[PDB]
Amino acid sequence: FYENYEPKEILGRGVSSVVRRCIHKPTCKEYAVKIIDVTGGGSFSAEEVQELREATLKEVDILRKVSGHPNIIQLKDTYETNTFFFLVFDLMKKGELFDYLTEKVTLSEKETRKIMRALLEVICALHKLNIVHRDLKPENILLDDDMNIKLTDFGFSCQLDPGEKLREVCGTPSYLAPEIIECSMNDNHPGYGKEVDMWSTGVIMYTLLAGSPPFWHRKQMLMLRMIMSGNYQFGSPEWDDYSDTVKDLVSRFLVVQPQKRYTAEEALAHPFFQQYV
Ligand SMILES: Nc1ncnc2c1ncn2[C@@H]1O[C@H](COP(=O)(O)OP(=O)(O)OP(=O)(O)O)[C@@H](O)[C@H]1O
Ligand SMILES: [Mn+2]
Ligand SMILES: [Mn+2]
Repeated sequence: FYENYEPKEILGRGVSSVVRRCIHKPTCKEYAVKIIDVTGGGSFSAEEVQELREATLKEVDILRKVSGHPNIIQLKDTYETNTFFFLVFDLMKKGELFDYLTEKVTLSEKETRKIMRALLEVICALHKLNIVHRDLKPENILLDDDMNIKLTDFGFSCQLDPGEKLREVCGTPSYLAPEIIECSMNDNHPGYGKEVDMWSTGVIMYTLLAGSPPFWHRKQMLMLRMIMSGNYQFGSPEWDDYSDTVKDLVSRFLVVQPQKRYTAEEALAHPFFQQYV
C-alpha cells in the first residue's frame, strides 16, 4: 500500500480500523484508505482474527458488486498482508451526514426529501441485488463536493440467497429494526432480512427532521422495548412545521412487522416524492 500511496491524516476510526486521507503517488490525487487490522487485540482470539478476515473479504466483495452507482462509495484499490486490509476509496470531502446534521441541528423537509430520495434509490439498487446493508445510519452516509450523498460502510452488508435470513445482531442499537432485537431474544425466531434496512431508513429520516432519534432512553433495555413495541411519536414541540405527508412517510418505515413495512420501491412511490410527475 505504502509503496503507491502516501498516508495522511485520520478521517475516521472504526472498531478495528482507521480511515486516513492518502495520496496516490503516481497521480498525486487524494483518496481515503480504510485500514483494517484483522488481528486487532485481546478478544481477537485465534478464531476471531479469521472472523474479521472473512468479513473484510465479504465487504470488498459487496463493494465490488455495487461499484458504479452514483451514490455509493467506489472501491478503487485494495491491498492485504497477514494483518491489515487496505481499502482505497474516493475521498469524501464534506464528510458525514452525521457531522452535517450536527451543525444544522435538523434539516428542512425539502432538504430531507433531497437526501431521502437519493438514499432510497441506493437502497432500492442494493435490494434489487438482494444485498442488505445492515448499518444504515448518518455516520455511514458521506457527502461529496456538491453535497451529494455517498453510501459507505458495507462492513455488515450481505448478499442473500433467495429466502436467506440472518440472525446475527450487529449495528447501532438505536437503528436496529425490531426483528433484530426479537431474534436475539428468541432462537425460534425466523431470523431477519432486507426489511431491516427500511426501519433504519425510517430512523434516519426521522432524525434528519427532528434532530433526534425516534427511540432513545437512558437504559438500553427500555429503549429496545420501545423499538419492539414501536412506541415512538411525532413530538409535539418539534414536528409542528412539517407536513403530514412526510409524517405519513416516516410512519410507513417505522412499522414493527417487517411484512407490513414500506419497501424502498414503495417509499419512492409515496406522495412525498411525486411533485413533478
Ligand atoms: N471515502 C471516505 N471519504 C472520507 N472519509 C471517509 C471515507 N470512508 C470513511 N471515512 C470516514 O471514516 C469513518 C469510518 O469509515 P467506515 O464506516 O468505513 O469505518 P468502520 O470502521 O467500518 O465504521 P463503524 O465503526 O461504524 O463500523 C467514516 O464515518 C468517515 O468519517
Ligand atoms: Mn461506519
Ligand atoms: Mn463498519
